[PDB]
Amino acid sequence: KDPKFEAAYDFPGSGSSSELPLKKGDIVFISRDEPSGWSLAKLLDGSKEGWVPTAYMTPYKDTRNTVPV
Repeated sequence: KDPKFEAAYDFPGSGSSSELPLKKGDIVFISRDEPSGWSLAKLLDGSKEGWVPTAYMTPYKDTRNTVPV
């Protein structure tokens, strides 16, 4: 995996084991991005993995602040 993405849309899925259902605002790792328009997502705690619509995933950024750590 390793880059983080945020869900910009709910993805309820269709109840397929191959999917990873997400709510808007969910943050996941993405390991793959396929031309079919699907991305392979993994929950941050490693506990589940599955495909999600690439369309729905946007690069995660923690805060809008330019405050340094």
